[PDB]
Amino acid sequence: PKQTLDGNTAAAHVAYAMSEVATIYPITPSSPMAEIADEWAAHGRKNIFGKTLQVAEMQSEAGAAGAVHGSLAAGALTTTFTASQGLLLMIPNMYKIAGELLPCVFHVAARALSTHALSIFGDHADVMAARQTGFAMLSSASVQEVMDLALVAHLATLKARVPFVHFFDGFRTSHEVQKIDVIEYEDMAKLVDWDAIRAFRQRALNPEHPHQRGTAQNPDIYFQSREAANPYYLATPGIVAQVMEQVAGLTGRHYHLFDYAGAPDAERVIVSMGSSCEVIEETVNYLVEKGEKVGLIKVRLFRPFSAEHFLKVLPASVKRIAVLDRTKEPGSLGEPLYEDVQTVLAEHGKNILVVGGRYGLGSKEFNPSMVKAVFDNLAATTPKNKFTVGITDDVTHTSLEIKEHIDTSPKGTFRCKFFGLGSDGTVGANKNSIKIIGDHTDMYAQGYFVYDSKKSGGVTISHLRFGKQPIQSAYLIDQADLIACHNPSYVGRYNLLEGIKPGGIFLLNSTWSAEEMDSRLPADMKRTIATKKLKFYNIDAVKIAQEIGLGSRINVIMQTAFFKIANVIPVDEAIKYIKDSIVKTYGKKGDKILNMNFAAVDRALEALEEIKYPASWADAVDEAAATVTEEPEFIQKVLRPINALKGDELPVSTFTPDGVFPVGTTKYEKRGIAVNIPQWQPENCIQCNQCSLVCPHAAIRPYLAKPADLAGAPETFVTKDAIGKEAAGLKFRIQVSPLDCTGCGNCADVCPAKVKALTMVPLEEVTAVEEANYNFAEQLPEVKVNFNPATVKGSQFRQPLLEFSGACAGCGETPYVKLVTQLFGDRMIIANATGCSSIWGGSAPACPYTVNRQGHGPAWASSLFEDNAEFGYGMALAVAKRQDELATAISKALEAPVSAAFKAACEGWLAGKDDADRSREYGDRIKALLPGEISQASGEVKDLLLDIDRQKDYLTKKSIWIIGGDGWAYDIGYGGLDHVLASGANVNVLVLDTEVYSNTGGQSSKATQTGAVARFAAGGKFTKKKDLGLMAMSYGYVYVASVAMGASHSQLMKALIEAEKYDGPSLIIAYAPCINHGINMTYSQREAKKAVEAGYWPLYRYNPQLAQEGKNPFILDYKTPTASFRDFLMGEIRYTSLKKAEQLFAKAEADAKARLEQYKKLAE
Amino acid sequence: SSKATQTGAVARFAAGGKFTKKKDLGLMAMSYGYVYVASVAMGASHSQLMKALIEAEKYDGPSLIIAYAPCINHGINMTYSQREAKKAVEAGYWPLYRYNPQLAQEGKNPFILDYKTPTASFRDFLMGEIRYTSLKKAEQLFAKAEADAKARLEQYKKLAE
Ligand SMILES: Cc1ncc(C[n+]2c([C@@](C)(O)C(=O)O)sc(CCOP(=O)(O)OP(=O)(O)O)c2C)c(N)n1
Ligand code: SF4
Ligand code: SF4
Ligand code: SF4
Ligand code: SF4
Ligand SMILES: [Mg+2]
Repeated sequence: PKQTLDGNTAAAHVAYAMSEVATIYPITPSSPMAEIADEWAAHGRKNIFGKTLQVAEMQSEAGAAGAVHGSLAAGALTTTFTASQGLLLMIPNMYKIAGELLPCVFHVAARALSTHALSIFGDHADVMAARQTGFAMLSSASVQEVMDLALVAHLATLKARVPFVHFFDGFRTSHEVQKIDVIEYEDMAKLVDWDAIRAFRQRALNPEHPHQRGTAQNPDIYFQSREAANPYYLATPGIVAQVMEQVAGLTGRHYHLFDYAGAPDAERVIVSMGSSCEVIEETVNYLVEKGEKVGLIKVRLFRPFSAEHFLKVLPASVKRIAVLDRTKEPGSLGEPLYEDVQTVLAEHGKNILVVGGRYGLGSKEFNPSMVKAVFDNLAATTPKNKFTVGITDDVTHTSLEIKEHIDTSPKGTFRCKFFGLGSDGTVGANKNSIKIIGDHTDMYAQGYFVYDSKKSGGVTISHLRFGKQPIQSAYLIDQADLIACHNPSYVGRYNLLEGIKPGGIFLLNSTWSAEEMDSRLPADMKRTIATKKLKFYNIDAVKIAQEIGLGSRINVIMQTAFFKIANVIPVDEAIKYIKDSIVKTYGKKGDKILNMNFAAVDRALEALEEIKYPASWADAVDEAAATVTEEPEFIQKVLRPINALKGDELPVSTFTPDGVFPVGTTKYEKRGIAVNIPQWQPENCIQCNQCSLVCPHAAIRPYLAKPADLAGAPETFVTKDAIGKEAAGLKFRIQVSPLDCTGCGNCADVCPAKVKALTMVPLEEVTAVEEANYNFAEQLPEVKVNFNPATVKGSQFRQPLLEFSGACAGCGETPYVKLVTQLFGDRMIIANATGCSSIWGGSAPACPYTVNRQGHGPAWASSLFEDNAEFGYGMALAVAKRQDELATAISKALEAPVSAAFKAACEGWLAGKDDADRSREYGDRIKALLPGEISQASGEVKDLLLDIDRQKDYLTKKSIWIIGGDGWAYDIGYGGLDHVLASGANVNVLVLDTEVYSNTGGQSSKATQTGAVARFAAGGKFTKKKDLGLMAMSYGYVYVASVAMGASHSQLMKALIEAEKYDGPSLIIAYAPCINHGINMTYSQREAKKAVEAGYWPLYRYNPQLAQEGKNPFILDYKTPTASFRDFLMGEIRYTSLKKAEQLFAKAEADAKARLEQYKKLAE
Repeated sequence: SSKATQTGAVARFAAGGKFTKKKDLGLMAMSYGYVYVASVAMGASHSQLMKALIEAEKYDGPSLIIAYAPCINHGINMTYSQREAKKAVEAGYWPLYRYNPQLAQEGKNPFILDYKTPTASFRDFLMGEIRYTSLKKAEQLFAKAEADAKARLEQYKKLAE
């Protein structure tokens, strides 16, 4: 049958049918494969064995790989899905699985490896890192090929006994939606070699016919034993070839080990692999028809590399070959595929000039214009070798010049771009539009979706294609017949109408009339509309949704507007298909919700009005650009073009060679995405600063100023007298940053005044006023104040060093990290695990960590997902070594003829170098005496002072903070965290416990509670939550504390300060509410208060220092809960969606009572 | 050296002696409540090993058995390898317990301490193996090891009472 799927679903479809067990672990962009396999098993989909697939989630891909190995050796057909860093961790087991000749298929959504930077996007770096393990390797070039070649892999591995890696390009194919022919399970079972399966069962570990495998071997037999598998690898090419003929007879689609396309007498041929083959064949069709003698060899079976099957499809007329590798091996002579082609042609004496290049790293665009550039390089007198395509390499001059732009799209193919807002329904509607068109017409349909790094308020760009011919355009849309803008704020911000065809359609969602078009639309946009004679349509979708009662949801409205003008299908047919999908989507919502969406369709058709623009729009002239402010060179050359969606134009000379970025760059973004912003009521404010404490974006802060410093304040900068003996004679004001606020509403909810001192007002109404207000508050001079930093009020007067990050509105993680920077950020180094905290904390080119007025601030680094604890441990060793080198130079200065005041500060530092306050005090004293002491010295004594000055950045004692999520701490990095805590080093571990893998969409974890439903746990998690805090207490010398900011501000303050001062390992497990819980983020602080009050989350502190004082180390800070446990679960969707459901809710309540009663015994 | 190495023991990668105490694997595994955990030593008690092995296999769930295995790297006369395991438990150096999750479902205490009162000297057992005499600061590490071995017995007595 025909369905609209992506590569992931296409792969999981075949993997599910052919497997009994699937051990999985989430990693983008492979996790959708494991998610859908869990849902199918949850609803009882049967594989070819008549049973449901058993899905088991491990603690890491290393654990997943071992489970695959054991399951295979014991007699169960087992598969798994992974990519990128996950595939690296499976490499050790891959040698074993291949070495033991076990049938197996790994499905890989090929993704780049973390080098100078992390990239979740697609290339072959991961697959190439395992090409020597002995696995076979099969490449799929399209979503249709994923369906077919996944079947080829599963059938071939049973026959050959050689395990397979079936890989397809991450995102470019794994997330591309296409209408394909789906192969029925019943047809798969008719092709399976059942004799091969039964032989596999007989080789299983079984005590009734036992055997020994995996022995240790001496040099006398190891080499021979390793070569004994030679026949199995020699027979694999023919086995795969015969399987491809089986699939060919069933589907009609013919695959070979290497496939050729292009002129039979071609002289220039490109050898490539993966989705690039689709782009190359489309270009080859275009060039061959124009008379060029070019061709393409698609590599399907990369390993084992069959020389016979490669030469079989190479035309005898080939004189020059360009090999394209989607990877980079630095310092290597050439990339993998290039060296293979060069080798095989040498082994057979072919006089063919071979040239290799690199493309598409990290989902870099690879379009037909680049393909011609590769072909033109083969047509040159001396073809450039070791080249790159798709970048401008102005440093080493490896890039090919893209001279001209060609349009190789098949005639009759419709192309549309949709600019949407984060979670406004645009992407979901386009997926439904593809499903509508694919199911009811003969046209092929394709969809690809570009997402934003910002988690809330980001830009989404949808790329859709429909045509009478199969769609091989695995690249972004170049010339669009229709461009739709579902957010009017994008007008004048992004190049929306880029590349639109003459006479194309421009659909806009805005409240602007035809006359307001002259003043609202920019001149460059008006020129394109007029010169290209576009059909410009406008619709006020927001007005329609308000009047009907759908709020601001415009997804149904904008989809109706598309079909009305696109002329892809009859307008009357589309309306039926839209309303039919509404019944499928809103049928269970009720009669009221159903008819509202029906009215949305009807009202949208009548409201879509074509804008009749004057022809004089073609001559419009840009308006004079204002005098731009002097911004740093990085902001001007890097951050602005990247946020302007022009980062691909930046040449190689723009970037550092090691991925090092400046700090404090998010303050230049000023996204202004808030719908409402807090307005401060000075008369109701008690000056408690709790609003600044809970802000997940540091958008609201308190400001103090002497009355003289309030001179040039705007009239709206109303201040109040400062409360407290510390701030006597000063003015106070709570000021919000309107362009950086997210409109989450946490600060208004936490305000404890009798009358609310914060009220949510629309941004547009007060944006002009509050911007000048914030610009004045930010320019206020520093005020020396003696407020105790150990209190909530006093700590918020210190500058936040984490601001304006990309976390969601109301995130429960950033308030914890923001508070740490306010206490110790002056002297801390952060080792941050991969996860949400690394995405909002370190997504290029914007850095949310900033500096104070002295230029000091946290240094931030992210290594890997699994190594963060050991990463920070290594930092502690190095910092200790750097202080030791400084202490030696200071002790040498004591014997030098230096000033008596210099010797006093040196001795004071040497005695207190391991104390935070004393080392800063005497450290700053030495800094003040350094310039004068150097001037008064000469010769070797001056050199000794210059060495101290070179190391003055290590006088102040540092504070190592190891930050990461619960998935890192409870699963993949738990072994390393256990080791670093047990070592006794002076490190501080902060676990942001969201009880799921939050960044990757919300998958199951050991931090997930009993009965909670998450991805990979569709039926709910049976086993209870692992108690990480209890295991760290078992050492006795590890400080462990469980905190929750929403529950108790004072309890969080005490545990953080006690943990940092403790000269040893400290573990802070913080409850972080998240969007994956299925709750209203406006009341994110309130949800954490209900969690502790209902006995769901405990609050305790284990202080090893109390044991040395003869006291009880365990202190239970909240003993008696006052709220109902069952009522808290019903306030989050992650528990209500389960409603077998009642049995799990009862087990969760029994575990919460036993956990509280166990803490009462440890406290008594 | 390993996390299972005790305080004061000298091994490779621990030339100056191991400072941090032995990691309590059994204590962390008991934290789940549904994992059968048992500590055995054949030289110390034949009957206690028989009971823990049979209970662990019949338990329909995860079972963890930590067995003390004397080794040549300890620096002992292997003729008395079984006796060295008896002297280890008699000196309070290695505990014998059984954590049965099935007892918790019957309303009983899951933790059973199989050896409550040690009768041998802890310091004399350390001097009977080369892996501790090669350290001979040594007295400072031995004092911490004896305080840690008493604190481990006191923690198991609280779980039993
Ligand atoms: C070895 C390994 N395995 C899996 C991953 C994928 N991966 C992540 C990224 C950022 O790399 C990604 O989304 O691509 S983030 C992530 C889970 C994060 O879970 P945590 O609970 O630790 O942090 P939070 O995101 O705050 O919930 C995983 C599994 C990875 N990066 N490395
Ligand atoms: S509404 Fe949210 S983002 Fe805006 S200032 Fe308040 S807490 Fe910060
Ligand atoms: S939470 Fe309310 S009372 Fe407290 S400082 Fe903020 S605005 Fe003022
Ligand atoms: S932890 Fe949750 S709320 Fe915070 S950024 Fe990640 S997904 Fe968003
Ligand atoms: S006694 Fe010998 S075989 Fe036994 S654990 Fe020690 S080294 Fe290994
Ligand atoms: Mg998490």
